[PDB]
Amino acid sequence: APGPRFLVTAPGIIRPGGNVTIGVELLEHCPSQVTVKAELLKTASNLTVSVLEAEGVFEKGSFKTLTLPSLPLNSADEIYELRVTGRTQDEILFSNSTRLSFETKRISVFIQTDKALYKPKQEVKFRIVTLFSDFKPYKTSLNILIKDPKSNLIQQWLSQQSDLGVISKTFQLSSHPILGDWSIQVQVNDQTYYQSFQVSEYVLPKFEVTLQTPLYCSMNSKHLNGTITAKYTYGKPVKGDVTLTFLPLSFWGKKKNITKTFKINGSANFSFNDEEMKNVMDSSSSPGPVEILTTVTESVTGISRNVSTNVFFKQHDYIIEFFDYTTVLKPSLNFTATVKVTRADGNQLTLEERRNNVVITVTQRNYKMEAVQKINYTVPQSGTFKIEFPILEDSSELQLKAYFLGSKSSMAVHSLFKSPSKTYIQLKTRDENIKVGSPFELVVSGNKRLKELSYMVVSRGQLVAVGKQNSTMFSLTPENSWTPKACVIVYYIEDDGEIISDVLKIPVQLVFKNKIKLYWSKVKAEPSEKVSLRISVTQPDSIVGIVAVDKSVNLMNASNDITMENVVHELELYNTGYYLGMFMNSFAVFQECGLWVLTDANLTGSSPHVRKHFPETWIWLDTNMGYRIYQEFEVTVPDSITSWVATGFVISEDLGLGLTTTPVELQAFQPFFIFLNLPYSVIRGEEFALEITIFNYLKDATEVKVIIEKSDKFDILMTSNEINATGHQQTLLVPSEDGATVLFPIRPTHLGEIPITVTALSPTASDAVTQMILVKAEGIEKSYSQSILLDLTDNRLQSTLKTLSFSFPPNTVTGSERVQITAIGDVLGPSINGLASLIRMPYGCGEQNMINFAPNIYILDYLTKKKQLTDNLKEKALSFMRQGYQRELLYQREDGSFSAFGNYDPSGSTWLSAFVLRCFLEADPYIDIDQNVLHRTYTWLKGHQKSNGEFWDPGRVIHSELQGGNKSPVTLTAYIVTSLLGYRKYQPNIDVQESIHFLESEFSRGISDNYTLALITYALSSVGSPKAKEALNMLTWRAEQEGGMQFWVSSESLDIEVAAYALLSHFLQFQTSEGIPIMRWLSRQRNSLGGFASTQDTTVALKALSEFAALMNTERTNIQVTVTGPSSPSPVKFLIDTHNRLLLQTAELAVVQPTAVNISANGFGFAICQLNVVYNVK
Ligand SMILES: *[C@@H]1O[C@H](CO)[C@@H](O[C@@H]2O[C@H](CO)[C@@H](O)[C@H](O)[C@H]2NC(C)=O)[C@H](O)[C@H]1NC(C)=O
Ligand SMILES: *[C@@H]1O[C@H](CO)[C@@H](O[C@@H]2O[C@H](CO)[C@@H](O)[C@H](O)[C@H]2NC(C)=O)[C@H](O)[C@H]1NC(C)=O
Ligand SMILES: *[C@@H]1O[C@H](CO)[C@@H](O[C@@H]2O[C@H](CO)[C@@H](O)[C@H](O)[C@H]2NC(C)=O)[C@H](O)[C@H]1NC(C)=O
Ligand SMILES: *[C@@H]1O[C@H](CO)[C@@H](O[C@@H]2O[C@H](CO)[C@@H](O)[C@H](O)[C@H]2NC(C)=O)[C@H](O)[C@H]1NC(C)=O
Ligand SMILES: *[C@@H]1O[C@H](CO)[C@@H](O)[C@H](O)[C@H]1NC(C)=O
Ligand SMILES: *[C@@H]1O[C@H](CO)[C@@H](O)[C@H](O)[C@H]1NC(C)=O
Ligand SMILES: *[C@@H]1O[C@H](CO)[C@@H](O)[C@H](O)[C@H]1NC(C)=O
Ligand SMILES: *[C@@H]1O[C@H](CO)[C@@H](O)[C@H](O)[C@H]1NC(C)=O
Ligand SMILES: *[C@@H]1O[C@H](CO)[C@@H](O)[C@H](O)[C@H]1NC(C)=O
Ligand SMILES: *[C@@H]1O[C@H](CO)[C@@H](O)[C@H](O)[C@H]1NC(C)=O
Ligand SMILES: *[C@@H]1O[C@H](CO)[C@@H](O)[C@H](O)[C@H]1NC(C)=O
Repeated sequence: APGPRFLVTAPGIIRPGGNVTIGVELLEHCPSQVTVKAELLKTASNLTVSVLEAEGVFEKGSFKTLTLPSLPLNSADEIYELRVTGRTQDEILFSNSTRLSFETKRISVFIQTDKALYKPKQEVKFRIVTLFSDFKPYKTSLNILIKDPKSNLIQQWLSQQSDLGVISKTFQLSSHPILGDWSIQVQVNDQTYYQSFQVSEYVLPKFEVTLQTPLYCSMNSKHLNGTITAKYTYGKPVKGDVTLTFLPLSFWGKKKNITKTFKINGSANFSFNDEEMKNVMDSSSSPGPVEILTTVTESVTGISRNVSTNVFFKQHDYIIEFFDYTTVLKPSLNFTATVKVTRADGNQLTLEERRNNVVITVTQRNYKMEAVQKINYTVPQSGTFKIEFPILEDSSELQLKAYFLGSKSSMAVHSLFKSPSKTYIQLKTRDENIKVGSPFELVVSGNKRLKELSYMVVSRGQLVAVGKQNSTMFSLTPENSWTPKACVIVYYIEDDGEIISDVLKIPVQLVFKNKIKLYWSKVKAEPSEKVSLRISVTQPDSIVGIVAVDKSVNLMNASNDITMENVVHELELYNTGYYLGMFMNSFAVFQECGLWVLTDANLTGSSPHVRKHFPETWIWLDTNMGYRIYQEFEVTVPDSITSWVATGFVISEDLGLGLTTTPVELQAFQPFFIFLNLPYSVIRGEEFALEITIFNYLKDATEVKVIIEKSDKFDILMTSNEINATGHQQTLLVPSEDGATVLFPIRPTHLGEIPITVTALSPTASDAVTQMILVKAEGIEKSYSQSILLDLTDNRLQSTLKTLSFSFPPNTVTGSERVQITAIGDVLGPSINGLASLIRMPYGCGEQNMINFAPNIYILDYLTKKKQLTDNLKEKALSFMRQGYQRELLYQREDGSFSAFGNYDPSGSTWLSAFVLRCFLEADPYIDIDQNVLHRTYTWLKGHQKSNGEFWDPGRVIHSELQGGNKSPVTLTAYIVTSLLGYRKYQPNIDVQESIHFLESEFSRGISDNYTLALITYALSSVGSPKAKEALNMLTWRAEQEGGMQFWVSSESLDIEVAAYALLSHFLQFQTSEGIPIMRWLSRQRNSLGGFASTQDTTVALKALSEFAALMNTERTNIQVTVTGPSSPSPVKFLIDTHNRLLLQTAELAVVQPTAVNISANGFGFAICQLNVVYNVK
């Protein structure tokens, strides 16, 4: 019985925590019972170890799954092989294997902060939510790390435990923190996940602008219309002015723009006629998009808010758009498509235009004979209509062209399925919206009589369903693992053994089995009124996280909450990319979502309430329900006149994660209130005009007396009638449903936060508000920072005492002085995750071989000296060194010189041979380097030395940035001396004394250039010359120092070169404590771009960073730092061990003139203490 026997489909990817499910189908020509064993093998260091395995017995004519056990989540990117072996009772039947791609995303995490914009002296409250792939809660140990934009580790929590996946943590910011995008990192299992939140100086806006405009606009349209809605947070309309800039984005023309300035009361309509886009199509061939910018200024405060939208311009009045069409042509089957014909402005299509028929031209070409057919179709009321036309059997390319009233659309389908029997099937879906649990219908059509169909459903690179359907139409029920995109592959085998298949990719909308509903007790409430928030969940023993914030937090255009969009983005992150194969007849159709097939089937009169409490985050609740499905939490409404927006999430062990469908709003509003137009920061002594806006929303115009309370922290400039208080009260008239503004000149006289109490009294109502102004100090801000390294790596000494002093300038503004002291146990280095991307194959020419070779050596030396090198990366690294060493040894000539092309170039380069000697000398503890090659390079470099010691280059260097290091011969001598000066390991008799005398003479005449000076300093520090100290001192004199920063800026990569060379000069002269600002400059010049830029400064920078780590390579740290002195009445103690070695611990000291501290370190290791002084001058 010849024919097909088996068909085994296994996915080509593997993720940790996901079961590798394969599908086995046994056919008519196979025996009764076939035992299928699937093995997973890990290939490390040319050892293949069977990690996971499973076995099963399958019967003839049955389609079942063989499921492997789950991979552990601790695994990494190793070589994985899947081997499938199907056996009979006395003989094997198939035995094959493949490679598997690895995906690093194993679990889901959500970092929810209460807001994304934070003021200084605030508190960040956040939750870490750890879930599985099927959104069940995950219990694990993890680390939380909060860092500044300068990437110093400021806060950390080590080995926290998650109670049902939710971790609630808080973090108090400093008084003056580093402004910018702070980062929260979670190191769960072996993966780091990031979440950025901004810390800046901002004032919360009290209203929002929405701009309702059509997305498209026709050129033949007479008017472009739109609506502007400026609305307060508490729901009242905004009375103000609008400036409207209609600006074409044509870069060919000028900045011509229509401007329209008018008035707005809540909502306002605008329209532009053709005399307002007459400058627009003058400026624009095809027209580009235009920008409509709205600036609304509130007429009582002057606070302006601007929004912008983009409008695309279409040349025709109607747009004809297509969907629901197969991307692969199927011969002898009906092509179906759905057409939306809509107007440009988005309005409904009129009954007059419905009489015009859409002319659709089909063009089937055998790519060269073509068949062209024009069909007329009617248009419905909604404008969405389906077309269906047959396809001829020889058609290879289909061209569709639709015309309607001059509007044209066209596309072409070129992908043709080829079959020897010319038998094809088509799988189509009828439901536009597919959800989880709702069954959806599938229709299978074919040009011939169909056999028993077999369907396989694959989602997230995992085969999640199998089965056999005999009917040509069947219903399938999606599950939670099908999200977001599912492959339904429907196939059957003909009598000659040919597989006939179709693959349908469908988006599956995720529904949640767990539901959480939030209800306020009231829709509208007053401030300081007790309301109740009711939480209703689906299941008991659930943990509920509730956030309820100000609406202006949502109006800050930044949010870090857990919503449906983040869940959809994480589900799209679960989806992966796929690769290609050899495409026998349908294996591309199989591999459309990553499937690898094994088969043989192809062969042959009261005081007002004083409003003081103004928070931005009202409710930050983290509770456990226990036995309750609903709970009522009683809260007090704060004093902010706004709307409070509440959302939340629920986590249960049975159902998983659940989210609120809509945010629920509570309106905190009173009809008579006070608004203070305040900036964030005022300087002390400056007279600023406080703007008090009395908002009256009653039905009558009221005479309001505004009374500001006296304080000793500020002065009111204008006087009052009485002598008890100056500027005590003012009188004004506020209209009904409007606001009025009164100015008060205020001169603050004290630093810090100052309270202002404003009381508005009317015969109808009253209000009182107490608000904080942050008053800073006048003058110009200056910063000083001094760093001291305390070294305890030697076990002879145990206590080290150092002194740090600073004297203030005499023109310092009093009260502006701030003294901080930070202690760290280790420096911030390059991150290992990006540096693993910096290791590569040595390829190309010899200079390209060095470009792909040398940073691998210096990165391997750096993580060898930092003790963070994994074994697989190590074996890959030394494999790269061996192959790069062989590729560089291909380019060695007969005289020992090296070049880019080897023997093809006429003369070799001295600089490239020096680079060869330096890289091969560094690589010699790691790989085996032949000493005759190194001796030949010594003799060829020594043969190019003159009598004075000056060296000369007869060769050529192709690359610019390799030759960009200063072609003057003094740099050549210094580079060849610092490359030849590592050669003392083998023999120590190197006579470069004439060259050292030449470099000392070149230093003695006086150097203007700067890289050259750093190279002379490194050479003289390496030989231990007496002129090295003067050169390093004058190079430190040439350095720019600011903010604990020492660097060199060239007036014309080279800055990193001079910083690393002077750093190695400081290390070789035992001035380790002075290299710390340069080391911080090296730490800061690599944060935004991963590793180090280019290669030539990358090598020297990682050499200096590994040379620091080799000097302080003690893995045990137990350092106690005690800070005493006149500036500290209590001794400040920092404890540094191996866990908090990266923690930048900080402490604040009193202001004593002059500021002097004594820092005593006791223990073992090394520590760095930095004294920072911030002062304002006049
Ligand atoms: C866009 O706004 C303009 C505002 O002028 C509208 O033009 C007016 O339309 C009404 C109703 O047809 C006429 O009675 C007026 O005489 C028109 N005013 C003019 C031309 O200045 C226009 O209809 C609006 N278009 C849309 C699509 O809403
Ligand atoms: C719209 O165009 C006008 C010019 O027709 C711009 O007005 C000038 O703008 C510049 C830059 O702000 C000012 O320096 C001039 O004093 C303005 N003069 C006039 C005559 O208005 C206007 O700024 C444009 N609007 C936008 C937002 O692009
Ligand atoms: C070598 O680097 C130093 C920086 O340390 C350069 O000196 C700076 O020159 C600029 C531009 O005129 C000044 O604004 C700085 O004040 C200087 N800083 C210091 C620390 O002196 C110097 O110019 C560089 N040399 C060359 C040849 O580029
Ligand atoms: C801080 O360090 C200084 C310098 O070590 C200490 O200086 C003292 O100076 C007086 C001068 O008469 C000597 O008599 C002391 O013996 C010194 N003490 C030493 C050397 O430790 C100073 O006392 C230290 N104390 C504080 C808290 O500032
Ligand atoms: C893997 O199989 C086990 C065994 O039943 C099951 O509990 C687990 O949920 C499966 N995991 C996935 C991701 O399907
Ligand atoms: C299994 O491996 C062999 C050896 O390369 C190969 O010839 C064959 O095509 C593979 N597949 C099957 C189904 O035997
Ligand atoms: C703006 O146009 C809409 C659409 O007809 C209309 O309902 C609304 O009243 C208009 N607003 C103003 C202020 O004219
Ligand atoms: C609004 O205007 C200010 C001041 O020019 C500008 O800083 C801000 O970016 C603008 N915002 C928008 C959304 O255009
Ligand atoms: C294609 O559509 C026409 C018109 O409804 C119908 O007669 C024909 O049977 C269809 N063919 C297939 C294969 O569905
Ligand atoms: C479509 O309408 C045009 C114009 O009336 C006519 O010339 C053409 O023959 C029509 N085509 C069909 C298929 O009815
Ligand atoms: C599938 O349906 C056909 C048509 O009725 C029938 O002949 C065949 O036996 C069915 N196969 C199975 C396995 O039910």
